[PDB]
Amino acid sequence: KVFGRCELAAAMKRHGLDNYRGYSLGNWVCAAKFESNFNTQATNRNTDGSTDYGILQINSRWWCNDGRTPGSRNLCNIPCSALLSSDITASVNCAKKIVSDGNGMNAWVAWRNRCKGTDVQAWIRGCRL
Ligand SMILES: O=C/C=C/c1ccccc1
Ligand SMILES: O=C/C=C\c1ccccc1
Ligand SMILES: [Cl-]
Ligand SMILES: [Cl-]
Ligand SMILES: [Cl-]
Ligand code: NA
Repeated sequence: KVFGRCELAAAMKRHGLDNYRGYSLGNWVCAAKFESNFNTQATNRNTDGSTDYGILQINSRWWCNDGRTPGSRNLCNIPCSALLSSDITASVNCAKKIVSDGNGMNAWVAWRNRCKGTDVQAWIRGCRL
């Protein structure tokens, strides 16, 4: 599913991300924009052989099982395919664990590089939510 901007914002808020661990909704929308262009089906292979899945490009190195990342962990206790669903629940719940693990949203390098420090409220401006 490719979400619209405001549509994703709404969904994220319904699933409990608005201000989760102190990160406003525009932070989460901005991260999703640059990780996946709001596409739940996004995947990208990392040169080491792990893969990133879904709207928030969650990495099989640590967070999900895809059967093809030697030595990895599955801390969210889910198949990586769950992160590709049109329903964002699995991605949101796993993101809550990631953002809680000590480094906040810096876990998403693209958030650090393209969202952190910017006017992230622009991502939710005007939305009905
Ligand atoms: O963009 C880099 C890699 C993309 C990709 C996506 C799914 C599996 C393998 C590779
Ligand atoms: O507030 C702006 C609406 C959409 C959009 C465009 C670019 C950046 C943020 C959001
Ligand atoms: Cl915001
Ligand atoms: Cl594996
Ligand atoms: Cl933090
Ligand atoms: Na894994």
